[PDB]
Amino acid sequence: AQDSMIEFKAPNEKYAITVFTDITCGYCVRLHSQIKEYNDLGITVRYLAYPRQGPQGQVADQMAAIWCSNDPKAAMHDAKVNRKTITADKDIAQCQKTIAQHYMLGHELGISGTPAIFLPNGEMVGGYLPAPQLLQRLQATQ
Ligand SMILES: [Cl-]
Ligand SMILES: [Cl-]
Ligand SMILES: [Cl-]
Repeated sequence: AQDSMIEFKAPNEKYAITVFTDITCGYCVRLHSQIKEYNDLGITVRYLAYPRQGPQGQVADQMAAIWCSNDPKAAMHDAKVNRKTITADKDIAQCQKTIAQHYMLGHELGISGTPAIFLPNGEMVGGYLPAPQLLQRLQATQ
Protein backbone atom coordinates (compact mmCIF):
# COMPACT_ATOMS: atom_id res chain seq x y z
CA ALA A 1 0.00 0.00 0.00
CA GLN A 2 2.07 2.90 1.35
CA ASP A 3 5.25 0.93 0.55
CA SER A 4 4.91 0.53 -3.24
CA MET A 5 5.47 4.21 -4.08
CA ILE A 6 8.24 5.85 -6.11
CA GLU A 7 9.53 8.63 -3.86
CA PHE A 8 11.50 11.69 -4.96
CA LYS A 9 12.66 12.75 -1.50
CA ALA A 10 13.24 16.48 -1.07
CA PRO A 11 16.21 17.67 1.02
CA ASN A 12 14.94 19.47 4.13
CA GLU A 13 11.39 18.35 3.41
CA LYS A 14 8.63 20.63 4.69
CA TYR A 15 5.73 18.99 2.80
CA ALA A 16 5.07 15.67 1.09
CA ILE A 17 2.50 15.05 -1.65
CA THR A 18 1.12 11.83 -3.14
CA VAL A 19 0.58 11.93 -6.91
CA PHE A 20 -1.51 9.49 -8.92
CA THR A 21 0.10 9.66 -12.35
CA ASP A 22 -0.24 8.35 -15.90
CA ILE A 23 2.78 8.25 -18.21
CA THR A 24 0.58 9.07 -21.22
CA CYS A 25 -0.87 12.23 -19.64
CA GLY A 26 0.77 15.39 -20.94
CA TYR A 27 0.48 17.13 -17.57
CA CYS A 28 1.99 14.20 -15.68
CA VAL A 29 4.99 14.60 -17.98
CA ARG A 30 4.99 18.33 -17.19
CA LEU A 31 4.78 17.47 -13.48
CA HIS A 32 7.67 14.99 -13.66
CA SER A 33 9.80 17.55 -15.52
CA GLN A 34 9.39 19.80 -12.45
CA ILE A 35 10.42 17.33 -9.72
CA LYS A 36 13.64 19.27 -9.13
CA GLU A 37 11.59 22.46 -8.70
CA TYR A 38 9.34 20.69 -6.19
CA ASN A 39 12.28 19.33 -4.18
CA ASP A 40 14.05 22.71 -4.20
CA LEU A 41 11.03 24.21 -2.41
CA GLY A 42 11.02 21.35 0.10
CA ILE A 43 8.24 19.29 -1.49
CA THR A 44 8.60 15.50 -1.54
CA VAL A 45 6.75 13.81 -4.42
CA ARG A 46 5.57 10.20 -4.11
CA TYR A 47 4.20 8.56 -7.24
CA LEU A 48 1.30 6.11 -7.51
CA ALA A 49 0.37 4.52 -10.82
CA TYR A 50 -3.04 5.20 -12.35
CA PRO A 51 -3.32 4.22 -16.03
CA ARG A 52 -6.48 5.87 -17.34
CA GLN A 53 -6.78 2.97 -19.80
CA GLY A 54 -7.35 0.63 -16.87
CA PRO A 55 -5.30 -1.72 -14.69
CA GLN A 56 -4.83 -4.31 -17.48
CA GLY A 57 -4.31 -2.32 -20.69
CA GLN A 58 -1.07 -1.56 -22.51
CA VAL A 59 -0.37 1.57 -20.44
CA ALA A 60 -0.55 -0.51 -17.26
CA ASP A 61 2.06 -2.89 -18.69
CA GLN A 62 4.39 0.02 -19.48
CA MET A 63 4.00 1.43 -15.96
CA ALA A 64 4.51 -2.10 -14.65
CA ALA A 65 7.82 -2.21 -16.51
CA ILE A 66 8.76 1.08 -14.83
CA TRP A 67 8.09 -0.26 -11.33
CA CYS A 68 9.98 -3.44 -12.32
CA SER A 69 13.07 -1.73 -13.73
CA ASN A 70 16.40 -1.80 -11.89
CA ASP A 71 16.13 2.02 -11.75
CA PRO A 72 12.43 2.98 -11.70
CA LYS A 73 13.29 6.68 -11.34
CA ALA A 74 15.21 6.67 -14.62
CA ALA A 75 12.54 4.46 -16.22
CA MET A 76 9.84 6.99 -15.31
CA HIS A 77 11.81 9.83 -16.88
CA ASP A 78 12.61 7.90 -20.07
CA ALA A 79 8.93 6.99 -20.46
CA LYS A 80 7.44 10.42 -19.71
CA VAL A 81 9.90 13.02 -20.99
CA ASN A 82 11.42 10.86 -23.76
CA ARG A 83 8.49 8.58 -24.76
CA LYS A 84 10.86 5.60 -24.73
CA THR A 85 9.58 2.05 -24.43
CA ILE A 86 10.42 0.54 -21.04
CA THR A 87 11.28 -3.16 -20.68
CA ALA A 88 10.93 -4.85 -17.30
CA ASP A 89 14.21 -5.97 -15.73
CA LYS A 90 12.50 -8.05 -13.01
CA ASP A 91 9.49 -10.37 -13.10
CA ILE A 92 6.75 -8.08 -14.40
CA ALA A 93 4.13 -10.28 -12.72
CA GLN A 94 5.17 -8.71 -9.41
CA CYS A 95 4.57 -5.17 -10.67
CA GLN A 96 1.42 -5.88 -12.69
CA LYS A 97 -0.19 -6.70 -9.34
CA THR A 98 1.11 -3.43 -7.86
CA ILE A 99 -0.25 -1.40 -10.79
CA ALA A 100 -3.67 -3.03 -10.36
CA GLN A 101 -3.57 -2.30 -6.62
CA HIS A 102 -2.62 1.33 -7.32
CA TYR A 103 -5.56 1.71 -9.72
CA MET A 104 -7.92 0.16 -7.15
CA LEU A 105 -6.69 2.66 -4.58
CA GLY A 106 -7.24 5.61 -6.92
CA HIS A 107 -10.70 4.29 -7.73
CA GLU A 108 -11.38 3.88 -4.00
CA LEU A 109 -10.31 7.49 -3.38
CA GLY A 110 -12.47 8.62 -6.30
CA ILE A 111 -9.96 10.48 -8.46
CA SER A 112 -11.29 11.67 -11.82
CA GLY A 113 -8.19 12.48 -13.85
CA THR A 114 -4.41 12.70 -13.70
CA PRO A 115 -2.28 14.00 -12.09
CA ALA A 116 -4.16 13.51 -8.80
CA ILE A 117 -2.15 15.34 -6.12
CA PHE A 118 -3.02 14.58 -2.49
CA LEU A 119 -1.80 16.96 0.21
CA PRO A 120 -0.59 15.88 3.68
CA ASN A 121 -3.91 16.88 5.29
CA GLY A 122 -5.80 14.70 2.78
CA GLU A 123 -7.08 17.45 0.49
CA MET A 124 -6.59 17.12 -3.25
CA VAL A 125 -5.33 19.38 -6.04
CA GLY A 126 -7.23 18.70 -9.25
CA GLY A 127 -4.25 18.57 -11.58
CA TYR A 128 -0.77 19.92 -12.15
CA LEU A 129 0.49 23.08 -10.45
CA PRO A 130 4.02 24.51 -10.72
CA ALA A 131 6.26 24.35 -7.67
CA PRO A 132 5.65 27.98 -6.53
CA GLN A 133 1.85 27.75 -6.78
CA LEU A 134 1.82 24.28 -5.21
CA LEU A 135 3.89 25.59 -2.30
CA GLN A 136 1.36 28.40 -1.85
CA ARG A 137 -1.45 25.83 -1.85
CA LEU A 138 0.34 23.77 0.82
CA GLN A 139 1.05 26.76 3.07
CA ALA A 140 -2.62 27.79 2.87
CA THR A 141 -3.82 24.29 3.87
CA GLN A 142 -1.05 22.76 5.99
CL1 LIG B 1 12.17 4.86 -4.65
CL1 LIG C 1 -8.11 -1.99 -18.88
CL1 LIG D 1 -1.54 -8.40 -1.16
